[PDB]
Formats: sequence, structure tokens, C-alpha cells
Amino acid sequence: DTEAPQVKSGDYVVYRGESFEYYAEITDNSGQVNRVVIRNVEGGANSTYLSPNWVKYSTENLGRPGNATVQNPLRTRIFGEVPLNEIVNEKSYYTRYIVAWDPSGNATQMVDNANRNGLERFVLTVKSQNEKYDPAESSVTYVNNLSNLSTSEREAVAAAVRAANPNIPPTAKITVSQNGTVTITYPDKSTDTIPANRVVKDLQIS
Ligand SMILES: CC(=O)N[C@@H]1[C@@H](O[C@@H]2O[C@H](CO)[C@H](O)[C@H](O[C@]3(C(=O)O)C[C@H](O)[C@@H](NC(C)=O)[C@H]([C@H](O)[C@H](O)CO)O3)[C@H]2O)[C@@H](O)[C@@H](CO)O[C@@H]1O
Ligand code: NA
Ligand code: NA
Repeated sequence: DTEAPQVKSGDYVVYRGESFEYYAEITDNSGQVNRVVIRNVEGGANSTYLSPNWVKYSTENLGRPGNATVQNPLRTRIFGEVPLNEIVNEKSYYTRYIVAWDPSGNATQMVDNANRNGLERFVLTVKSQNEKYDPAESSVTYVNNLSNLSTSEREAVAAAVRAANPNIPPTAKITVSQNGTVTITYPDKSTDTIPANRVVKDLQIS
């Protein structure tokens, strides 16, 4: 419906135990948008039902002339906090639709096709908290023996990893095994692992 408002969204990935925030752009040939609803595909024309319940949205400056032009599109905020108890797997995604109304009452048409993803149709993908972070290379810790780290040496490795990764959640737990393997356990209890050879060396070989 070229007469209806056009929507540009994106690939909206979110993570357990983390806040998220994305913005969609909306334009109309009349230059004006009066209403914005984000919804599940089911329900009919007047339906505004949206799940999961933690998905919120907001749109400022509605019903003003020239609020949805090509030069300055109307922006809709899509945001929330992902609970720690969400189920994550290859199917833990939710396909939703952004519908906008122009002053005439023309509304964006919902088309059920993957080729429309990133437009009025978008996918909200829920992943585990570990997926948000890529643990950065730590400075190497030199230990006495790579096959047997002391308690003090294990604490040192954990400290080095933390110092190199300030963006990792403060309450995330970093543990180190007796062979130097690092495990980062995030608040949602998912994990990242760092091999011993990227964090420790010894001087046992001449
Ligand atoms: C209830 C019913 O029969 N609805 C059909 C409707 O079917 C849905 O169509 C969507 C696209 O418009 C999606 O393809 C729905 O599938 C998914 C999704 O949202 O992407 C697949 C996911 O794997 C799944 N996620 C999980 C965690 O299970 C979700 C999820 O179950 C629901 O979104 C939760 O609300 O579903 C698909 O179910 C569609 O066929 C229309 C025709 O346009 O007809 C009915 O409304
Ligand atoms: Na229009
Ligand atoms: Na990770």
C-alpha cells in the first residue's frame, strides 16, 4: 500500500537479563502519521495485542503535519528488559508487525513473507546473555606451571580477564580452573569459555 505509511525497521536481537532499544523509521506521502501500533499478526484490524509483555514501544510527536517525511522520518522507539527466565533456542524469535495510520486512515498492510523483514515486518530474536559479549584478549599471566595453577594464580587470571573486559556485567562471575581455563558465567547462567593458551603461559620449556 504505497499510499499507506512506509516502515523501515531492522534485525532486532535482544538478550536475557539485558535492556534493549531500537528505532524504526516511518514515512508517508502525506508527510503525516497519526497512530502507530506494534502487534502480533493475529487478531483482526482493531487488534493491538502484543507479546511478550516486556516489549514496549513509544512514538513522540504524533498527529502533527510533516512529522513523517523522507527528510525527517517519524521514529518509533522499541524497547524493554528481557527477563532472565526466557527460553532460548533456534526458534526463540518473534515476528511482529508495525502498523501506522495516515490522516486519511490508510494503514500499513501486513504481508506474511520473510522478504518483508526489515520493513514493516521485523523479527525479535531472543538470545542468551553470553551472545551479547565477545571477551577481549587479556594480557597474559605468567604462572609457574601450566598444568597446576595455585589459588593465587587463578585469582590473578580472573582479575586480568576482568580488567580487559569492563563492559561485561559487574555481577558476572569469572572462574578459572587448575589448568588456566576461564569460564564467564553471566546472570542468566549462560557461559563464555576462554582457552588457557590465550591467557596463561609458563617458562617451563627452555
Ligand atoms: C496462531 C496462528 O495460527 N497464527 C497464524 C499466523 O502464524 C504465524 O505467522 C507469523 C508471521 O506472520 C510467524 O511466522 C509465526 O511464527 C513464529 C514467529 O513469530 O516468528 C515462529 C517462532 O518460532 C515462534 N517462537 C516461539 C518462541 O515459539 C513464534 C511464536 O510462537 C509466536 O510468535 C508467539 O506469539 O511464532 C507464526 O506462528 C500466520 O500464519 C497468519 C497468516 O498471516 O495466520 C495466523 O494468524
Ligand atoms: Na499516505
Ligand atoms: Na560470548
